Amino acid sequence: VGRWSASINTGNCPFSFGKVNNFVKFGSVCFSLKDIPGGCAMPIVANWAY
Amino acid sequence: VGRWSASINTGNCPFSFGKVNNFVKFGSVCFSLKDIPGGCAMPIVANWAY
Repeated sequence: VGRWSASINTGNCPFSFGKVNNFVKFGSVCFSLKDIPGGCAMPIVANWAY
Repeated sequence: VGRWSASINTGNCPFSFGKVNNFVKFGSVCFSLKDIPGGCAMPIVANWAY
C-alpha cells in the first residue's frame, strides 16, 4: 500500500521478537499459533499515516 | 506406562493443590472446569524419562 507499515512491539512477555537471534538462550519455548495458557501474546498493528 | 508420571505444580494462583486439605480456609472458591475470568489455571505434565 502507498502508506502502510505493519509491525509488532511486545505483548505481555519481555522478550522482543526479532532480537531472539541476538544471542538469546531459552529452553523448550514451544511456540504455538493456537492460544494456550502460560504464554504471552503479541500485538500486530497496521499504519495509515498514523 | 513403563516410564510415566503425571503431575501438576502450579499455574497462576498461589495455592498449591493437594495441600488444600492442610488446614486451608477459603470462601466460595467455586471451582469450574470451563474457563472463566478471574481464576487461575493449572498446568498438567506427563513424563517420559525427562
